[PDB]
Amino acid sequence: MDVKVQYLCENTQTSQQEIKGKFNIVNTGNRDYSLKDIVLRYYFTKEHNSQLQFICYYTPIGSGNLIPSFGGSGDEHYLQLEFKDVKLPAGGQTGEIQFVIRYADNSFHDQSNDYSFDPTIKAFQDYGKVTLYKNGELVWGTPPG
Repeated sequence: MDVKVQYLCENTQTSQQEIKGKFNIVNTGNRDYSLKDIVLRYYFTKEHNSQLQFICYYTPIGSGNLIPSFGGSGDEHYLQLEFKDVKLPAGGQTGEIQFVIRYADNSFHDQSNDYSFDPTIKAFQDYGKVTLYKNGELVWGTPPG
């Protein structure tokens, strides 16, 4: 599969109450796909026992089409995004998917520990520290060690 993810960092503050940024999924090949087959991961370390919340402020694909969860043990720890059946035509792109992560109890989080955190990227760039998997196979990026 030829698909990549672009990343944009919105909240660049090291210590804060929310991780915030944007993903853009792009189809770089000649075949049509569906987002239902794509799993996306953004890696960060969970330092508090509080329940985590994912919030999508806005997306063109529509936010009802996101299937968010959390997983791993830090930092293999991550936010995972899955998707309902949303077409990604060959050569096409989702456009922005805003993501916010907070602790339910509004605790602070240190981003300097997060594998996928890169405040130098202030506009969408191909970004390899956020991963895409298709049916369990890693097709884009590199996971943490």
